[PDB]
Order: sequence, then structure tokens, then C-alpha cells
Amino acid sequence: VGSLNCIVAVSQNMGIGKNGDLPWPPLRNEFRYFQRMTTTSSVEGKQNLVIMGKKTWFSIPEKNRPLKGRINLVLSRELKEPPQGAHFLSRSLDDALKLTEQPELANKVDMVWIVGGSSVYKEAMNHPGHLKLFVTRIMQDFESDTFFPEIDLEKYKLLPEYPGVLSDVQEEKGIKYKFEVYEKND
Ligand SMILES: NC(=O)C1=CN([C@@H]2O[C@H](COP(=O)(O)OP(=O)(O)OC[C@H]3O[C@@H](n4cnc5c(N)ncnc54)[C@H](OP(=O)(O)O)[C@@H]3O)[C@@H](O)[C@H]2O)C=CC1
Repeated sequence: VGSLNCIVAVSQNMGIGKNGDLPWPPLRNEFRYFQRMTTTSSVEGKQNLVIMGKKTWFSIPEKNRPLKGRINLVLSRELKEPPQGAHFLSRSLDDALKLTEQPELANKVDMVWIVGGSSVYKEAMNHPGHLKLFVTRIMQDFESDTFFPEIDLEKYKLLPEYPGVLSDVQEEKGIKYKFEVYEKND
């Protein structure tokens, strides 16, 4: 199994969601960026695995579920089996990452992408080891009811650029945003 990564889009006031939806209007190229990053795998015969909480699963438009071309894993302690269209279910993040080391997955998964929500971001972000954060900074405040955890810049270094990630300011629907990559190793 390759690298561990989080990916998020976040407003200036650290918002990621409101009532099961994004806080801002849909940004088509931002979602295309998410799809491209999470799907693209630099290792033959493998797919990337996406890990998400249960609310994040149900917040993806049904037309996009499971996220195609990726192995889809949902975190939940209430569910007894994967949701319709999901591939795997785990009861904790450590359990999910252990599963990637099991016979049924060890040779199938390249990059692991945590794609939300808050609690799983927070746990991963404070667990020792090598982790990247792919952060889309939406450059406005938006009313939100779910927030991205604090990024500790003492440990997460902002990279000066990264292959496949545009460094300049983007704009869609009148909303400026930019792509960033952070890396810790502790
Ligand atoms: N802007 C962005 O980049 C993103 C935005 N979104 C949006 O953000 C919000 C996400 O909501 P959020 O509340 O954070 O929800 P989550 O997706 O984290 O779902 C929370 C539910 O997931 C299960 N869960 C979460 N963590 C774990 C864990 N480590 N182990 C086992 N089960 C776990 C629990 O379900 P159970 O009770 O069944 O145990 C919990 O109630 C939504 O509005 C969504 O649209 C989501 C992702 C990215």
C-alpha cells in the first residue's frame, strides 16, 4: 500500500459542509480536481482506496457513488454492512488501515485518500507518521455547520508546488480558490 493522504475543500472560516452539502455553490472544476487526484494511481494493476464517514458517503450525489475507479470504504459503527454501492465497511480508521494490509486488499490498493468528514480528518491529522493534506482554499467565508480541524503548521509544511496541482488562483461562479499540498512526517 502506498501513501496516506487527506483531501478537502475548505472556506476561509474553515467550513466544509452545511446540512450534508457543500457550503458554496457547486464548483465543477473543483470536483473534477477531487476526482482526478483521488483516482489517479501511479502503480499498475492497483486502484486507490477512498475512506469516508457515513455522512460523507450519503452526501455524494448518487450518480457519482461509489466513486468510480476507486475502492470505496465507509466508516460507521451503526451500519451492519456496507451501504448499497459501497465496497467495504470498517468501525474505526485504524481498522480500515489494517484492512488494507489483509490478503484481500494488500496487493490491490495503491494510494489511500481520506475524503471526509471532520472526525476522521482530525484523527488522521494527529496520528504519527507520513501524511499529506491536499487542501483547496475557497477564498471567501461561507455559512457552515461542519469544519476542518486545525492544521498545525509546525508539523505540516506547505509545499512550494506539486506535480499535477495548479499553483495559480482559480475562479468559478465568481468564487476564487487555490490548491495547496501540505506534508508532515512525524
Ligand atoms: N468540503 C469538503 O471537502 C467535504 C465536505 N463534506 C461535507 O462535510 C460534512 C461531513 O460531515 P461529518 O459530520 O464530518 O461526517 P462524516 O462523513 O465524518 O460522517 C460521520 C458519521 O460517520 C461515522 N464515523 C465517522 N468517523 C468514524 C470513525 N473514525 N469510525 C467509525 N465511524 C466513524 C459515524 O457514523 P456512525 O454513527 O454510524 O457510527 C458518524 O456519525 C457534510 O456536510 C458533507 O457534505 C464531506 C467531505 C469533504
